[PDB]
Amino acid sequence: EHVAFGSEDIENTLAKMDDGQLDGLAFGAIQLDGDGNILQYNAAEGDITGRDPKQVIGKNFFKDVAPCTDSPEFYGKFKEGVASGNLNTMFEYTFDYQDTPTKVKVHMKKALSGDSYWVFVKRV
Ligand SMILES: *C(=O)/C=C/c1ccc(O)cc1
Repeated sequence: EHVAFGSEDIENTLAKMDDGQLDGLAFGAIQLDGDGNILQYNAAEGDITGRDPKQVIGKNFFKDVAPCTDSPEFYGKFKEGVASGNLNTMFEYTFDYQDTPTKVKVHMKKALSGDSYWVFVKRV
C-alpha cells in the first residue's frame, strides 16, 4: 500500500481499510475504540513490537498490552482526544515492557467516521 507515515489525509486513505489492506503499509498501524480496545493491528506493528497481531485484537491497549504507554504523555493525550472528539498528535516514545527499550515515533489521529482512533508507529 502506497501511503506515507504522517500524511495529512491519512485517515481518508486508511478509512474502512480491511485487515489485509492494513498489512500492506510501511509503518505500524493500530485502530482503537474510545476506551483503548484494539480493533485492528497490522503486520508491520507486530514486526516492530513482537506482539502477535491476531492475539491482541480485543485486548485493552493501555491496561493489558502496553502498560508502558499508561502515562500522561501517551494515554493521557489519547483520552483527551477521545473526550474532545478530535485527536492529531505526533511524538516520540520508548517501548520497554516486553523487550529492550525501543524508540519510535507515534502519530495518533482520530479515524474519519464513527468514534475510532488510529495509533501509527515507526522506528526512529
Ligand atoms: C509499553 O508497554 C508499550 C507496549 C506496546 C507498544 C506498541 C504495541 O503495538 C504493543 C505494545
